[PDB]
Amino acid sequence: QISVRGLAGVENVTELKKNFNRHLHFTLVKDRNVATPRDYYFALAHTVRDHLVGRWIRTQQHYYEKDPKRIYYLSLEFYMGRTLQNTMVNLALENACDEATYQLGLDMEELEEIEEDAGLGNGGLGRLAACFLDSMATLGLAAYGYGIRYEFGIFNQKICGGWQMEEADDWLRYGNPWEKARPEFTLPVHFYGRVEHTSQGAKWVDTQVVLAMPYDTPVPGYRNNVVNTMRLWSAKAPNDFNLGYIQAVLDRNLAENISRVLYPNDNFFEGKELRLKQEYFVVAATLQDIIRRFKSSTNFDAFPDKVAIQLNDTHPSLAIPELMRVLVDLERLDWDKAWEVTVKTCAYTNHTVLPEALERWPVHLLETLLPRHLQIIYEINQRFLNRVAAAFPGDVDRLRRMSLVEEGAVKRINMAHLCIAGSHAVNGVARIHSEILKKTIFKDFYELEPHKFQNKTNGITPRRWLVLCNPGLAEIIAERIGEEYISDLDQLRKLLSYVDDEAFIRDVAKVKQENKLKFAAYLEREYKVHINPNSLFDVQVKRIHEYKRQLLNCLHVITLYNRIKKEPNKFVVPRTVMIGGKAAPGYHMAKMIIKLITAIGDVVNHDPVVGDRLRVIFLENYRVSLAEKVIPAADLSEQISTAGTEASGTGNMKFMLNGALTIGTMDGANVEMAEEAGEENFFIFGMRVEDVDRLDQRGYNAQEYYDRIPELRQIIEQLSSGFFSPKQPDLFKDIVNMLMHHDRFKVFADYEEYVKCQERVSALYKNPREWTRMVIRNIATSGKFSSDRTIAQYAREIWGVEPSRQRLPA
Amino acid sequence: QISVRGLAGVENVTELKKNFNRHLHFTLVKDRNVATPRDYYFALAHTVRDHLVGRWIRTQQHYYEKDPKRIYYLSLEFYMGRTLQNTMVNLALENACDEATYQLGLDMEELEEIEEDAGLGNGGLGRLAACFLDSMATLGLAAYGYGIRYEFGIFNQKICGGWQMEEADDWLRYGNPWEKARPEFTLPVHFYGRVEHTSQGAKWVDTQVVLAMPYDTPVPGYRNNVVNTMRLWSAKAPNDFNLGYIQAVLDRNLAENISRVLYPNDNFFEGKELRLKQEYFVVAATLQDIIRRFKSSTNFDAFPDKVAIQLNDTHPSLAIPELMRVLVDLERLDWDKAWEVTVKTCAYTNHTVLPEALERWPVHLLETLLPRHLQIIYEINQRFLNRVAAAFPGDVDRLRRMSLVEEGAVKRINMAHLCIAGSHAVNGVARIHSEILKKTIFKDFYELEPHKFQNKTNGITPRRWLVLCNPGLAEIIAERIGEEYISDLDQLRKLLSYVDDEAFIRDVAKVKQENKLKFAAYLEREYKVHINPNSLFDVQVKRIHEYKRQLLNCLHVITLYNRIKKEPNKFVVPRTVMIGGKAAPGYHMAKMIIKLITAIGDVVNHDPVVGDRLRVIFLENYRVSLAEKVIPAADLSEQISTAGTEASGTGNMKFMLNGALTIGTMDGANVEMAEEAGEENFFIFGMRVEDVDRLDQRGYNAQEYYDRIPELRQIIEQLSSGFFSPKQPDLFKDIVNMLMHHDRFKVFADYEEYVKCQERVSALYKNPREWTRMVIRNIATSGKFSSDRTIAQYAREIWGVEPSRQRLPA
Ligand SMILES: N[C@@H]1[C@@H](O)[C@H](O)[C@@H](CO)O[C@H]1c1nc(-c2ccc3ccccc3c2)c[nH]1
Ligand SMILES: N[C@@H]1[C@@H](O)[C@H](O)[C@@H](CO)O[C@H]1c1nc(-c2ccc3ccccc3c2)c[nH]1
Ligand SMILES: N[C@@H]1[C@@H](O)[C@H](O)[C@@H](CO)O[C@H]1c1nc(-c2ccc3ccccc3c2)c[nH]1
Ligand SMILES: N[C@@H]1[C@@H](O)[C@H](O)[C@@H](CO)O[C@H]1c1nc(-c2ccc3ccccc3c2)c[nH]1
Ligand SMILES: *Cc1c(COP(=O)(O)O)cnc(C)c1O
Ligand SMILES: *Cc1c(COP(=O)(O)O)cnc(C)c1O
Repeated sequence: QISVRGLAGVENVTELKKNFNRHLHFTLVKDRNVATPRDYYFALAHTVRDHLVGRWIRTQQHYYEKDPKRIYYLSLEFYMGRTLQNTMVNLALENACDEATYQLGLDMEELEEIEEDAGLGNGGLGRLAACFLDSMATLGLAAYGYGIRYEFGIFNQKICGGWQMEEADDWLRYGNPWEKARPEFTLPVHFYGRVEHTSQGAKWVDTQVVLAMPYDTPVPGYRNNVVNTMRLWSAKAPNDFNLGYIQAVLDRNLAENISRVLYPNDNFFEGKELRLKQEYFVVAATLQDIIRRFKSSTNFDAFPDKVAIQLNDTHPSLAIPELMRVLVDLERLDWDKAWEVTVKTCAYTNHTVLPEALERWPVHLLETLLPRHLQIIYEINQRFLNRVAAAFPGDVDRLRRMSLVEEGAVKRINMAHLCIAGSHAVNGVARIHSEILKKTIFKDFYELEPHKFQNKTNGITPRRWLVLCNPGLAEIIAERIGEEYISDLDQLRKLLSYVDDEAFIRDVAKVKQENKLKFAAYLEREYKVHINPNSLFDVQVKRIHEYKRQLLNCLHVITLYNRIKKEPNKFVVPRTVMIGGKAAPGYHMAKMIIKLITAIGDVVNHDPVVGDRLRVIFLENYRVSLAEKVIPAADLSEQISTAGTEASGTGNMKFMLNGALTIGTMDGANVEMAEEAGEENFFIFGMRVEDVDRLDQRGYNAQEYYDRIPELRQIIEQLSSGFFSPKQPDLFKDIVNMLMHHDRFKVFADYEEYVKCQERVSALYKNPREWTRMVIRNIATSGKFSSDRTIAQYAREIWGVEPSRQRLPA
Repeated sequence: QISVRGLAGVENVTELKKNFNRHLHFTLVKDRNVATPRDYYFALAHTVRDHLVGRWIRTQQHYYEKDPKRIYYLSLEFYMGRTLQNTMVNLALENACDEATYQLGLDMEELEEIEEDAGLGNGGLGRLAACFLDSMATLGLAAYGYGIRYEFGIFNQKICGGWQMEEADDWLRYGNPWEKARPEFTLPVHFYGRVEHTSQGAKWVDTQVVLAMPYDTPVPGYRNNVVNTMRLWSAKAPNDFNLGYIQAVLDRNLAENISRVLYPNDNFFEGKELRLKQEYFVVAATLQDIIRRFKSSTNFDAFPDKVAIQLNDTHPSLAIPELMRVLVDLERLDWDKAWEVTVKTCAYTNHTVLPEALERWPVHLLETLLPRHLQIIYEINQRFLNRVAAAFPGDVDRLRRMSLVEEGAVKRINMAHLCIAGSHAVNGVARIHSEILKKTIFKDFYELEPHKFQNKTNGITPRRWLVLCNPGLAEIIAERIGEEYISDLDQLRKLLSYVDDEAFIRDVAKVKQENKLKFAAYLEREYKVHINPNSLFDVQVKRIHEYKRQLLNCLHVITLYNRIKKEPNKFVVPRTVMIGGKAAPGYHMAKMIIKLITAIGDVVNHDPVVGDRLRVIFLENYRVSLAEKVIPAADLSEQISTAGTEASGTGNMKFMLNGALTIGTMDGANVEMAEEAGEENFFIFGMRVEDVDRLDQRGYNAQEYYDRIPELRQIIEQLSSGFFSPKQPDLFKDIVNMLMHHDRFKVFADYEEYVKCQERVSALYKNPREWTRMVIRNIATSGKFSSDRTIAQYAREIWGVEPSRQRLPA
């Protein structure tokens, strides 16, 4: 049908049809009289998976023979989403599979909808890891992703009476056709025990053992025949575990709980023993695997020439002391040599400055669970602080600030400090964030070791986030500039020569309109909700958080409602305001925000004076598969975090690529997006980081804004008096109290500029030609935000390897 | 190589080789450079499984179209063993697969050894269910086996310091290629709650729900292209289960523990809540499946014409009140009609008379777990006792004895009484056992309803227990009488015409000798133990139990040892005494018996005066796969339970078929074996049932035997004084105390006759020609003990269906 989806040759289609019927019969044990759509999805998934196998085997053989430097990307989260379509795109099979299924009387798009998201992450951090795997494979790097195979991923969100309810995400119920269990490469992981000091070093003894069983998932590159591996560990009890009899067998669950469930907190640290077990589990199994693979090529001097370990935040930080443990206690290297190897091997990416998101583990937990690791951490600390004292003699406060060990009623280990000490490179994830790291929280470390600190601005893969989710847009671009941009996104700059081309303007607007109609129909079918597809689609999708300021969006929505009610016969640009995202189950204020959004909807959506001029929809169960539907449909992207709080953002980039304009603060990567597109093509508002600092120095007083802005005062009086909760008038008093007295994120301070900026958006939307021209200028300059660019920078500036666009033989 | 293993046609072999390589590549994702023997086993298993698929689909289609009466065999245990070889035998693929693997450079026998036993049973009862499935498929019956898919089957036994240690049987670790998950046919099962009485009947409300997810395993018939289904249920929590958040997800284990582990007690009742949950789980899921399938053909009058439910002992007895619950509470039938349907549908097989093995559930457990079922049981009881009172007016003691409810400090439900009341047929499992049921424990029930009581003597499948495990014997028989005996075992009678044939005599003895050499080599390789393969192989393999009298065997072994030490230069027929079997983990005396056996071995096997004239070996981890190796190698089968205690036995039959002679009491099926072979061709000894009763009436005094038999007194003095435990002289005092003062099984009473009978065995073994002639007379008359015979009797006399030997089209 469309060119970017590849060729549908007669031979190919015939072979796909025969293999589909083979899998239906032999693999699924069904005939066509009793097969359901789910059976047809599985038969297609098996058919496509068969095409990965030869390439996967050949890729791994090639790495064994060439012995390149291996890159190990360690993460507690990989937010993969669905695999079927991505696999077809990367192998150029989409049109052939479409034709083959069409000839069998099946709609492939319907089959695709049956697949479960692999939801093994919370949001941006996990999704970044997934985009990175795609880019590493596309760039020909010998890269492995290592994590945990959680039995339950991020919970499914249901909304009942306007409140979030959580349900277990039983994503493996029907099986996962994309993983291959490798029980033969099972490895032991140790916990508890005690340390004995002998004549020949320390020995960690009397430990409890849990087995780590790997499951491997293929990661195909874009049309290069490279297939890399994501290896996820699952916890198994040994067979003599606890071995009256029945109870001992049932108690195997205590060991196997390690891999049961993903902790569901985005950008928030909860110091629970089970989480620490998860972190050590992934690190200990992974490092044995790395060392095994290295020895199958005595001399650990070459280790950093053959291995890079990238730490995705501090969550796998125990890799540093574990590597030291293995090298010193088991391989018998002297400390200094082991440390040199460790530092040259490890690199740390920081993804946040919010203090509540930083990992600080109580010493008593480490003492009980990982006694040898605590000893090694103390030794690292003493040697590190000796260097600090020599560089800054007499600066006793600096010694306190830089210590890996934090004093207090409860002593804690600061894992970020451990990662900086033990890594040759430390990076932030957008320019402003990397600058903040050097000026504020890691200033002391930067002064000691300036060379370590880098920036690597985040990116997104244009395979999933353009070609897969928005084929109409991909195609109209391809008609003008060819297909090379899909793995060289900077070529989108060529689109600036079409900004005055009437046909291109029309086609861009047509694709957006089609995406909007398709999304409006999805809403009616799956959720019984009717929306005006001529309205401006104003979208804020991301995890629910005070710092992301969904509440600021709420204040604007109420402002618009109140203006309509005041002058009902005045024209206003119609909007559909969509907000979606999950709240962490224990985050009370985030749950109250969701309830407020639905409560605003209940009033606005049923007021006959408003009509279809304003609709407020809470998008339930926001996840990767829903992002793929809503982002191509959006007109306006809301990226409105308080300046200095969003390290990067990546949703922002997804919207830019897909033909939405952005309303945003100068925060995270929004700064760089505005620089690439031109500030004139971006709706910038609000305090900059410097303005926030100036307010903090004199003291934020929310009452001042309330006293000076009548429209704001009206909204607060409506919230307080029960206008949005008539049956429970005090329902929102915690929200009001927070905004008035302890708002860390200064919602009122950006209100006036936000409302004014939103009026400029509405003014531009009235002129569809100029709106669309601005869109073209955004899409055209989005190339910097490819994760291919990001990964090439990691490769050259951190890992010391060269990317390659060359194809392996098919 | 050998004819009974089928044809190895060039086309067939070529296709097997290509499909093997296809599975190695696409299914296992290995190439031949990194493949292990386990990978090669899996590639072969997938290759063979492919041949089952078309037949499985076509068989189930055929039952849908013809709509025959369906037979549902409900059991808590199915002791299947390995599947690969059995599948090849039943599809006539063994020689082709042998050739195909040989041409790939692989030894198929080595690959077969990699497969795990499916050990989902304890012993005889579970293995009987497995033989029955094989026979039902071979006889063309529309039969389904229903049970529980335990994650952990019967424990693996290790012997450490002569003591049994248990290890979890993690049989699913590497995957099970023979099951197909059917998550689409998942059904809810209810627990706890309470009963509300409304205008329109009782309602069971406020229940906890557990999901039952079926896994289907194919059951191929012998060369008839029939493939039946074994459906095993696995427990899953619903997704809103318990839905802080993390703990709620982890607590899903409470629901899923239902299918975690097989209770490891053979012929012993333990009244634990988890076991009751297991029993209800299997029954509730199964009955919904049965009713669904019946409705897809209002009128439950035809239910018993389309459905038979066979209860494998009382373990699935809750099927009776569950069927009543569904018909009365959900379908709204009147009680009397529902009861008529239930009785005509259900039949009960009793497998034991030992009082400790009978299920008697405390009322308080049923009250809490299954409140509606308890109400229905009380109503059944009241109506049943009303019939008793009308038939036997004034017989108040009979009312007490026959009640389903037992009075006491703790009220209990007698499940056997429930099964008799609710079934149209009740059978025992050997003639003597069925007679005992009518004269003793069910006498009252027999007097009320004589027509219900039947006998169905047990059997074994000659596919697994001759063709599979002893191909050499199968072949020499086939050379004389053809291949038809494999599904018509009565044809073995034709072998009586070869009892004087010198060539046949030689060939029978040669096969035994080859089996003995092969087993002696297995022992050296896997266990570092050397045995004389010219010695008489004296074998007792079965679960360890006081009633089975491994202790009587021990007394004979010590007797032989003491006789040798007394007259060391006298000739004795050399023996290797092998004893094997698992003890239930909580059964202290059974564990002490194992320790005694190994302790006897430690003395006997290292006494240089004994030499290789006597060896005592404890066979570790006795299971179905080990039975297949040791039984073909045995000369003497020990079947020495106290008369009246072994309901049938089936090991006895396996040994008869494989060319061992039997030393045994007149107990269970031994009686019928002796009748078929002639008493002159059997080594019968000991008390008959009547002699045991006469001893019980005057009182068993073990001291009398001790005082009168010097050889027995010497053994007891050796046990007591520490001769077999020099480091711990009192180690065996519990055994001595039991034998002298509270032996329920009268070991001393059969000692003298047992020793004398063993001397007759040794005398016959000295004359190999006459030994072998007696063997031929046993093999020749073993035909009655085919499970095909047993199943044809169930079919005609209980289920009302006709067996068929006709082939479905291939
Ligand atoms: N049998 C298991 C199932 O237990 C399950 O659905 C899953 C492993 O948990 O994958 C299945 C399985 N998958 C493969 C397989 C074969 C080829 C592959 C190629 C690419 C990616 C995955 C593959 C998995 C073999 N077995
Ligand atoms: N908020 C940033 C985004 O601004 C950023 O775009 C994204 C990818 O760099 O990483 C997100 C991020 N996520 C976390 C995060 C995720 C899970 C956690 C679990 C436990 C403790 C801390 C966690 C922090 C830290 N930073
Ligand atoms: N993928 C699962 C794995 O999760 C696992 O090894 C097992 C189900 O638990 O069987 C695998 C599986 N087996 C089949 C399959 C196909 C044809 C069959 C024919 C006969 C018997 C079993 C069959 C199983 C499909 N999937
Ligand atoms: N001992 C007999 C054998 O003599 C007989 O050959 C076999 C098959 O009929 O059934 C055995 C049998 N096994 C049980 C048994 C098995 C498991 C149990 C689990 C819980 C409670 C009672 C149980 C009884 C009862 N009877
Ligand atoms: C991209 C993405 C995120 C990150 O969005 P931000 O706006 O950067 O927080 C979160 N969740 C999902 C499902 C995503 O696809
Ligand atoms: C046949 C068999 C049994 C039953 O043997 P009995 O001697 O009848 O108790 C027990 N276990 C296994 C593994 C079997 O094959």
